[PDB]
Amino acid sequence: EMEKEFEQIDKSGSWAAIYQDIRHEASDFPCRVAKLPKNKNRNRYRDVSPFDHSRIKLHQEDNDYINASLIKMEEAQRSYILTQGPLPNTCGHFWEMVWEQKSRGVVMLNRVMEKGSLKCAQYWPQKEEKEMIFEDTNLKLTLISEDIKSYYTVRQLELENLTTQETREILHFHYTTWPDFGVPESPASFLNFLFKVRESGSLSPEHGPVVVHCSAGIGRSGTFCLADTCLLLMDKRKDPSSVDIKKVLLEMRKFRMGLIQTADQLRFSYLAVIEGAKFI
Repeated sequence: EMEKEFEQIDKSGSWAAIYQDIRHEASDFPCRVAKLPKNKNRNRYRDVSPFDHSRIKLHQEDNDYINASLIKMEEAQRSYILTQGPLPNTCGHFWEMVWEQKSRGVVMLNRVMEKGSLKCAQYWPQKEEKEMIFEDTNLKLTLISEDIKSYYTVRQLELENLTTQETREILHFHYTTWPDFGVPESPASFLNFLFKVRESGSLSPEHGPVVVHCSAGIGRSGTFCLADTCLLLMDKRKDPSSVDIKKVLLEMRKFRMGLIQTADQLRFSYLAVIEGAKFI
């Protein structure tokens, strides 16, 4: 298994080296649209910019820009949209994207406040009776139910396109225990959370791609997708030992920057895949 590789990297303390190597080999593509003056206020400071070739376009004539990328994993037959935590002025854009992309699930891998600082806008309603209206994109969002568990919360939301009165159910999967510094000691809670997302149907082909976000510039989202894709490929290939997390990561990195932002995150991703594969 990659477990053999894992222990060998651990032994030589070569996480930094391996991570730097991946960093160096990773794709570099233009983000010209992201860099336009008119979009300055649509980008979260210290977050990555989306590549032009894989950016998600809002269906609007005047400004189609959102900081979001489509990661399309051909062999695994999974797609994910990775995006930044919504800003005060982009929550309407965010939910417009969810509507337009026919997503069923949103996966949030950070708390609204971390390290005493705000990491994203409060972009969903916190009480059933106090819905949100995003006037710029003409959408209404209602909290339908909320189940708080020790390591994550799941919410049912209702998203209404106010133009057509069509309504959809969106599931919000909120992982609430990622530590302020470093990575989780054990991948167990993170894997359980991934399994809860899968069990919901939010990652499945009958729906648009899941929308995943965390904090600015510090990964997490990439770990979630990388883990999910590696595990799927192990189940599908004739030779599961052939699945190389480093190769899967480099393929995903063709679609967005800043998946895996530290050696520790790389290590944690291997740990989640090893433990998850044992479970599956």
